[PDB]
Amino acid sequence: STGSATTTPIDSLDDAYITPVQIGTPAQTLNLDFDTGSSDLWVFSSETTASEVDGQTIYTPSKSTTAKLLSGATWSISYGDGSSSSGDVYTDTVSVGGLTVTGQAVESAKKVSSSFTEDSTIDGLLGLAFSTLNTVSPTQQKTFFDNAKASLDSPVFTADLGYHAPGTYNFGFIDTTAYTGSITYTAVSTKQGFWEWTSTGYAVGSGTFKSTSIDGIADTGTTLLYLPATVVSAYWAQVSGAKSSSSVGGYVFPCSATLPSFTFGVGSARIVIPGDYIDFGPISTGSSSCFGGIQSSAGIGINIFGDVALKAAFVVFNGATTPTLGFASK
Repeated sequence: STGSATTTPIDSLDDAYITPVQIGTPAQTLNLDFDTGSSDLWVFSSETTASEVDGQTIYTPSKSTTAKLLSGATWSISYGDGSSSSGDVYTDTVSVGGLTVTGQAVESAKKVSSSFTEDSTIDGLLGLAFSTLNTVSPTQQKTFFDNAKASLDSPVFTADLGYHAPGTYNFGFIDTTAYTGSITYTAVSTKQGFWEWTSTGYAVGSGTFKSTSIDGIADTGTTLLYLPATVVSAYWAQVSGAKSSSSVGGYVFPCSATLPSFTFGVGSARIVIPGDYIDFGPISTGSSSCFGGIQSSAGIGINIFGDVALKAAFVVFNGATTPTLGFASK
């Protein structure tokens, strides 16, 4: 089997991407944030504290003839941005782009933190990291991909995120029309439960490539590119007037700037992030200070190849017995 679904930016900045997901019988379609940096499929629901729902579409398990309470199971998750959610668990039928999993754990939110409430466009998350990170207790649950894998034509999914445009998540096949040149594959460590890999270096604009190992995760659920402070300083030094602002919470730059590109290495191959992808717009409405899309990972404890990086590539998440990651230009 295979599946193919379109993923759409939630706003004009590509802050996140939503993909329609069918849950239950009859189908209830929710728009979920596919997140290769976590491993829980959770939704706003009929159980979510009413004051914490503001415009989201909810899953109502009592209206699904295939929903079953997973008795005794609870979940609770906290994300890198400080947001969180928690609740109980159902199993139900879940389909993405024509690919169906029966008995998928659907984690129903009883509580969500303010950032989730405030984002009316995201109805929940669909985790695509390794199932070892799943938070369900006392019986850990599998991701949608893990459940689908054996049925797939090939044990893979691909992320093809758009810049200010829709893109695609495919399951079970590699669309050879969706990228240019060849796909370069690189080793993955699953030791921390992430799609963790080592970039071979970087360049800023038309500058020379610096060969240096940068361990990090491929994370579709993180907006920005978070890299070591040395790398980030080298990038922003090429933008007149750019500076790190403690008050804002990162590097800002004059909105009148033209940003240089940023290149990262994948083996001997190179992925180029155009400068425009690094512009996240005014820090506050009407400001002439703009927020940068490349930020320091210092104090996160890990480097994160988030959407800024991933949307410059066609990315293969290869879930073979020994997982790997592939990157192609597009």
